[PDB]
Amino acid sequence: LDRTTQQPFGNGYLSVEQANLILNHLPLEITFVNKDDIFQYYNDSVPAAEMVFKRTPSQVGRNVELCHPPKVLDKVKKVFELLRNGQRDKVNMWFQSERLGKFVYVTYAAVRDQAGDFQGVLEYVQDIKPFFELDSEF
Amino acid sequence: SLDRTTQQPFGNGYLSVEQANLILNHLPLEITFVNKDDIFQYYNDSVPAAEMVFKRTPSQVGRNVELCHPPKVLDKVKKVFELLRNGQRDKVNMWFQSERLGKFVYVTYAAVRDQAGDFQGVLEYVQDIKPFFELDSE
Repeated sequence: LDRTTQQPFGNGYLSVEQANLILNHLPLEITFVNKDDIFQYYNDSVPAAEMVFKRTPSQVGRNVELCHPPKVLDKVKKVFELLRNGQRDKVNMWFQSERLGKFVYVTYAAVRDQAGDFQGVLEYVQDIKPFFELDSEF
Repeated sequence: SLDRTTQQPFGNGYLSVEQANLILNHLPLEITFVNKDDIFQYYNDSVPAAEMVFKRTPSQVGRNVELCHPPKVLDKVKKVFELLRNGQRDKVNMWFQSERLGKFVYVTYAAVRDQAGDFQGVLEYVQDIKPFFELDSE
């Protein structure tokens, strides 16, 4: 079976089954938009009810501009352009989500191959609030 | 069969193996995976070998975890693996200052389970959280 067969990944091996589990057990909302600006993928780690940014099956396969409110589309294009052109490797944003009780840290990162060429945009969203609560008497 | 560059389901959409591998390498985490047979299978390629918080080498891949740590580190690693496998906790976290690396390191060991709740191995991911301490002000 193709999904259970061990394949080279990073510095060792994983099957597709294991690589998928790994992506689904990281504490991040992960999305990937390919070099044609097509929204291809998001992981399955954070429960839907706790997602900062709504992603739905319907968005998969569509151009990225459908993942973001229209009023904000100019800012989305500027980010994708800067990553694509090599002006930036990452663009970051942070804000408090009152509804979720999360301190949101957003990264858009250019995905580049070893030759340094553009292969798409990886977005990952993390709750960093716990990192401000490490020192606890409880 | 399926080659490494053809799209296949991952998460809530699609990735090729090449793309899933690129994503794992672009995340801001040093990742290692040990399977349910205690074999250290995999670590990502996310920082140069000489700059890793927890050095791993290709020589260690395919080896039982008991060969991948000195005796004193290993006893603690074993107790962590037991807690995770028995479903007592889903995660174990540790953190410490690394003046060597200019990093404040946050370590997570996580149980990797499928949707049935069955044990698939242990996922370790290491992050530098020092950069987040600046965002206290905002």
